[PDB]
Amino acid sequence: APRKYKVYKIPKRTTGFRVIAQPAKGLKDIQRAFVQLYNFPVHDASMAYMKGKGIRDNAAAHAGNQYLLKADLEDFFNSITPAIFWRCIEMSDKFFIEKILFWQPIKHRKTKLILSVGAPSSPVISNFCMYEFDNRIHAACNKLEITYTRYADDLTFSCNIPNVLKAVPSTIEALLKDLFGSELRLNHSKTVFSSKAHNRHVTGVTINNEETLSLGRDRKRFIKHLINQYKYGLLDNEDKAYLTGLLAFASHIEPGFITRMNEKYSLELMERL
DNA sequence: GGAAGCGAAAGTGTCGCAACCCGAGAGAGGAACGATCTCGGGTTGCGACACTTTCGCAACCTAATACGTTCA
Repeated sequence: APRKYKVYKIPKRTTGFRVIAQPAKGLKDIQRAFVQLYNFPVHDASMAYMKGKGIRDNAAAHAGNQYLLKADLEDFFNSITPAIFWRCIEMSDKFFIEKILFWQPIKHRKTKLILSVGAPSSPVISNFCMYEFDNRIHAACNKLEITYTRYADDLTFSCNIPNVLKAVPSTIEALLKDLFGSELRLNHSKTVFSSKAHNRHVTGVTINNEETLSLGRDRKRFIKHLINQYKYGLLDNEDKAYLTGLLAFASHIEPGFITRMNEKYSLELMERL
């Protein structure tokens, strides 16, 4: 149900906590069944929370560009409400859909209905809400030779032609106010411009100055200190599993790094882990 | 959304301090009746605070889960 959620805190990698609301099991299954019953329109540029297309593809969409820009939607999930969903459906019996889809974080606000990050159905509705937003933004971008993707609160644009992304921020805002009234809003504090002169990266994947995806020198040094420790067996159980997971991540994003690590010490060492 | 306590921002009220008036009063200095100089109550102005009010920061999480990573 809308109130059938459980709230908790998960910490942050630097300081502070984040508040999550995982649904109950029965409504979890009900919303999964609803997701299966009707598939929602989704734009290709939304390379997040879909089969196959992962972080690597979203970051590689901008590999072959030298000027990078992006903005972060302010309070993405919690802004979506019944009105946004139904306007999106109309633009292209219904009360139980409202009940199943949404969350009520306040005991008194029966109408304060929003998507939670925990909800397994939240990704599908989030992608569905911006089907025309992505349509128009990508149409404009490709009209001006701009590659645009969105990793779920990370609207990324890239291009090679100088002084074109400058108008893109404003564009975004305008379109937003046409589509979702004035409810969902951008985060002007996070908007970042970068070039081949600074530290570009999309969704955590670094983009080096040679138009290839990379783990970044930071990690490439961190999980090689970890490997040098494993060489002398100075890790632990959880730490060793952490190194294994990080090596798997580096294999997925930058297989060349794994090959070079193998050449560094051996093949059997990484088969062991 | 927001408790508990605290403080910012703003607005209104208090209240010394000053300015000024208006009678009194001993008595110029020489001519009587007394200019001037003061001693007081008392009223009004006038701005520096002092108090009153509202806003807004952000604690908390009967309903989870519990191989390791990444990423919203």
